[PDB]
Amino acid sequence: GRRRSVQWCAVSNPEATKCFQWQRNMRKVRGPPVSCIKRDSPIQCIQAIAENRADAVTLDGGFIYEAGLAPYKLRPVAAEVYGTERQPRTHYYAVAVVKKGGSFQLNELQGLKSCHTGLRRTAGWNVPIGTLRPFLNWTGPPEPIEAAVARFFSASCVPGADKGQFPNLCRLCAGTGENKCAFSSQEPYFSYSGAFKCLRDGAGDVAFIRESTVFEDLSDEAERDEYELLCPDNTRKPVDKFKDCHLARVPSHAVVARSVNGKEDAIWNLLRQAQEKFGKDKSPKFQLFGSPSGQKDLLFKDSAIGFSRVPPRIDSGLYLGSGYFTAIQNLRKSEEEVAARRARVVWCAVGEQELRKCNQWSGLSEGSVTCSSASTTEDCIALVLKGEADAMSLDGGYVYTAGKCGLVPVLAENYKSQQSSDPDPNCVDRPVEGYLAVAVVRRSDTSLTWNSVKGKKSCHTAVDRTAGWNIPMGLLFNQTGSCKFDEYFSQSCAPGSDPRSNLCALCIGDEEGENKCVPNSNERYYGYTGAFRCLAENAGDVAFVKDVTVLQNTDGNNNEAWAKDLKLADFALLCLDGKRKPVTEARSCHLAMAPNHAVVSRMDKVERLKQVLLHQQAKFGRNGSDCPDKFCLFQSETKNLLFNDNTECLARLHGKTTYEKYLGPQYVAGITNLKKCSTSPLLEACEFLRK
Ligand SMILES: *[C@@H]1O[C@H](CO[C@H]2O[C@@H](C)[C@@H](O)[C@@H](O)[C@@H]2O)[C@@H](O)[C@H](O[C@@H]2O[C@H](CO)[C@@H](O)[C@H](O)[C@H]2NC(C)=O)[C@H]1NC(C)=O
Ligand SMILES: *[C@@H]1O[C@H](CO[C@H]2O[C@@H](C)[C@@H](O)[C@@H](O)[C@@H]2O)[C@@H](O)[C@H](O)[C@H]1NC(C)=O
Ligand SMILES: [Cu+2]
Ligand SMILES: [Cu+2]
Repeated sequence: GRRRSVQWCAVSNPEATKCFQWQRNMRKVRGPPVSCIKRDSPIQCIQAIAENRADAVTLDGGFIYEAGLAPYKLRPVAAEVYGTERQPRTHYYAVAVVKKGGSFQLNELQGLKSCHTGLRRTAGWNVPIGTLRPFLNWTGPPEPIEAAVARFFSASCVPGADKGQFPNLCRLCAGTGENKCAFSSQEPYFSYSGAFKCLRDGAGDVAFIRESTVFEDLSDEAERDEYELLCPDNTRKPVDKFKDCHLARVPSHAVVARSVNGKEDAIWNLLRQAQEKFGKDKSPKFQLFGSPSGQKDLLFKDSAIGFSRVPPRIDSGLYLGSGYFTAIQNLRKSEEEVAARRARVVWCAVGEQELRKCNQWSGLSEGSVTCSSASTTEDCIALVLKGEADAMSLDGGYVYTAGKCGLVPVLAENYKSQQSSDPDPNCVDRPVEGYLAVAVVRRSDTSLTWNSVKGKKSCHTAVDRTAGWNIPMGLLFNQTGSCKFDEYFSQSCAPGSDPRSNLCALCIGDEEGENKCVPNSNERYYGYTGAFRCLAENAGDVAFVKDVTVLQNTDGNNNEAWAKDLKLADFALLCLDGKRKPVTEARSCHLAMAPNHAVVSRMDKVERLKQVLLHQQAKFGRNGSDCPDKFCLFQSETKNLLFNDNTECLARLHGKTTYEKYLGPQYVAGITNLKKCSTSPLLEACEFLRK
């Protein structure tokens, strides 16, 4: 396993030949070993990698999609970089290239002849087709969209299209015989290069390529002046005006490997080196990013400048981006099924118990709300990226991270006013006031104070929640200035921590002693109530929760047996000034103000999410038209499932529609600062995917 020699998969004769020369300058620099396997096509390459007969292959976005699917489940490990040394970029522009003289806009291509890089390819098929869907009058399954494309343009070249079913798609392929319109070099008109040629040769009226092809293939620059682009706003502009004129901005090709025992480091090292020795202009012996006058893009893209390593949290789905990923699956959808999905809100539920309540809510939503699930919040943030889930209510800590992931706050949870209104009929426009983070202890614990909580046992909501962690740990951090957060207290129950750390030391898992230290309600000590249960059961010595938590859980405010007999007066708060106060004085005895939990989504889901959540609260809200004979959206009672049980309503954001503006300057400064002690894999994945 983990390495030795990495078997690359060639898809061509001249790829094997380059793969073989590579094999050789490598051990001849006494570098890491690359051995080569052969096949006729990208999927044979995908099958091989999956049946362990090869380890890697650089695929186009289109095949990364394909490759991620079962029973493959292959992962991008390295992305190619484009542009130049410092203007390096892991993405390109799908453009629509035409010759000057004609005037016909991208809305005027019906009956035109077209040249495609190849079926299933990003700029060549996926985008241009996904872009003109409107005009195609397509019926939807089971009629392949190919049939609709074949009926749109007069004749086309699309390497890989079915000759037989789809005659016209191959029509202008220039290959000879069984080679006519094939997904290989045997076809003069394949890939970015063949497709531009098709255009050049008069064969096609439009070429659906990458933005660099005309610069890579037309030397004299007055030669280049014979083309222009078709902009999406039904315009025409210079081939160099591509940042202002492109169909899409897609992810660069990536090297994919198995995601089980994939030899990811074996692969990274070999790439890391080769790129050193033989990368852009260095060591003539060989050239990793160049192709013998005959061929083009052998094994990798002509003129790539290196590789960029794909952080492990990333999969096909996250690799592709929701926009794109979703776009490939919509090509196998009716414009009905596609509009159904759009109007529908997919909720992400953390753990089983929230799913139950989700199902339940779903059942009563008149199909507006459907449910999704994951075991952690982070996993739930990822399905929203994948466009596979659409929203969840989150604690401010996570709003930061989703935020970095590009999601935006949509509505915030509203709680019992500064004692402003009554069952405030105006709780949709009442600006939020955030909640109070506080440290609680047993009254009994006289001697315990702010100043001497350190090195004792702590109870936390979970790692990365405002009250529960950011605040307590950020304040202490600001003193000692240490990153060894597992040395602040002797033992804790901080769910979502290393089950092996001291920080999980006091977690109890589920009713069966399993699920211990998990960051969901199946851990008995998880969340607000859990953190408090931790204290009241003398597991921990302080509990980091909010004030309302003690109220809500004592004096038959909570009927769980754990909580029954607990009386408010038995607990106290710890002030930053070394004093101690009673739970009623939290307004003057709290660590800080936490921002209200907020519901986050993709920008594309916003207005509709708003509409649905608003409609739906009207019916199962606090004083809810169906609440509570039918369903109380805001109750799980003592569990804060999907929403905090104390939500008066979901209110409007008063213009703070950025994680930054919502969370505020100081708050974000602070998380960042804590984030450097260490970043989550998700934050790592989102940085990578952000540049
Ligand atoms: C796409 O549809 C438009 C209009 O949509 C409908 O056209 C109706 C007339 C019915 O047949 C519907 O069932 C149909 O889908 C079509 O206009 C368009 O192709 C037509 O363009 C043709 C070329 O000029 C022309 O022969 C027709 O006059 C024209 N529509 C009009 C005004 O009827 C379809 N484009 C396709 C299928 O690619
Ligand atoms: C947060 O840090 C601020 C900087 O002063 C602290 O810096 C340490 C290095 C140490 O010498 C301490 O004297 C200071 O507390 C500080 O002025 C703020 O009071 C700090 N506390 C909070 C939680 O705000
Ligand atoms: Cu490509
Ligand atoms: Cu919170």
